[PDB]
Amino acid sequence: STGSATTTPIDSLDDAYITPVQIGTPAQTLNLDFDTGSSDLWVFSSETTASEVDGQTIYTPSKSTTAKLLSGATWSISYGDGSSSSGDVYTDTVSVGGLTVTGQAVESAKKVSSSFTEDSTIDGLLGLAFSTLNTVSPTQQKTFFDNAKASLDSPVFTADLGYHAPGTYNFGFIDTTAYTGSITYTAVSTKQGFWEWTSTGYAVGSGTFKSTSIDGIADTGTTLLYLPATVVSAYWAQVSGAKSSSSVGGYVFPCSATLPSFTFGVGSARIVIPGDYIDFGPISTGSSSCFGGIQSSAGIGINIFGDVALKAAFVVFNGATTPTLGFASK
Ligand SMILES: N=C(N)SCc1ccc(Cl)cc1
Repeated sequence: STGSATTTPIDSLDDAYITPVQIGTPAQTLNLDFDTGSSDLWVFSSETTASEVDGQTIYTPSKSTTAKLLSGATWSISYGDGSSSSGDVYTDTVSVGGLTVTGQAVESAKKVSSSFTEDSTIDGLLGLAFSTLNTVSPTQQKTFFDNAKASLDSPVFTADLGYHAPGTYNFGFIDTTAYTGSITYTAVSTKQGFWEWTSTGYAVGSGTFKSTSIDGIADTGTTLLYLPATVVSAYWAQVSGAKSSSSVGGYVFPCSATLPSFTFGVGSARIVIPGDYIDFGPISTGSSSCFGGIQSSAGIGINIFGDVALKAAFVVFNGATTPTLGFASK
């Protein structure tokens, strides 16, 4: 089997991407944030505290003839921004782009934090990291990909995120028309539960490439590119007027600037992030100070190749017995 679904930015800044997902019988379609940095599939639901729902589409398990309460199971998760959610668990039929999994754990939110409430466009998350990170207790549950894998034509999924435009998540096949040149594959460590890999270096604009190992995660659920302070300082030093602002919480730059590109290495290959991809717009409405899309990972504890980086590539998440990651230009 295979599946193919369009993913769409939630706003004009590409702050996140949503992908329609069919849950239950008859289908209830929710728009979920596909997140290769976590491993829970959770949804706003009929059980979510009413004051914490503001415009989201909810899953109502009582209206699904295939829903079954997973007795005794609960879940609770936090995210990199400090947002969180928790609840109980059903199993139900879940389909993404024509690919169906029966008995998928669907984690129903009883509580969500304010940042989820405030985002009317995201009805929940669909985790695509390794199932070892799944938070269901007392019996850990498998991700959608992990459940689908044995049925797939090939044990892979691909992320093809758009810049200010829709893109695609494919399951079970590599669309050879979706990228240019060749796909360069690189080793993955699953030891921390993430798609963790090592970039071979970077360049700023038309500058020379610096060969240096940068260990980080391929994370579709993170908006920006978080890299070591040395690398980030080198980037922003090429933008007149750019500075790190403690009050704003990162690097900002004059909105009148033309940003340089940023290149990262994947083995001997190079992915070029155009400068425009690094502009996240005014820090507040009407401001001439703009927020940068490359930020320091110091204090996070890990480097994160988020959407800013991933959207510049066609990315293969290879879930073979020994997982790997593939990157191609597009
Ligand atoms: N994508 C997610 N759900 S969390 C990404 C993340 C952020 C920080 C650290 Cl330390 C690890 C992972």
